[PDB]
Amino acid sequence: AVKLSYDEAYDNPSSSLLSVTCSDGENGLYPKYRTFGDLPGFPCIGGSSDIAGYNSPNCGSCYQLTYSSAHTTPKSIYMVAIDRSAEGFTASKQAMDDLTNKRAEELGTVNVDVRKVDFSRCE
Ligand SMILES: [Cl-]
Ligand code: NA
Ligand SMILES: [Zn+2]
Ligand SMILES: [Zn+2]
Ligand SMILES: [Zn+2]
Repeated sequence: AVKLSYDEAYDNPSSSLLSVTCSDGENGLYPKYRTFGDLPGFPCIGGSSDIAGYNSPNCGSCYQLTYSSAHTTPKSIYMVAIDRSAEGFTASKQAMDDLTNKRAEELGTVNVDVRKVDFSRCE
């Protein structure tokens, strides 16, 4: 497993793709997507340590993140990675609340299973 955290920066649909690591360049997401809210499956977007820096080939990849709660059955979300995180993943608060049944703030950071999946799964 890997760590999943959240950051409410990813909940603002109006933020520019120029504000994250996966800005422009061959692998960047601007100008195809101008703002966060243009991303497929917004607000299920965020950062990953698989984004090594500018122009990473992992920019725009779709990750299935699965949380197995102590108190309920498994749930997955599908996150588009657009930004570097220094370790593991950092999603929107809405995405982490979706994953954990509204416990993002309470938990802060959870362990998840991760698989890179087809981009269609984030659509
Ligand atoms: Cl990973
Ligand atoms: Na709060
Ligand atoms: Zn990875
Ligand atoms: Zn570590
Ligand atoms: Zn495909």
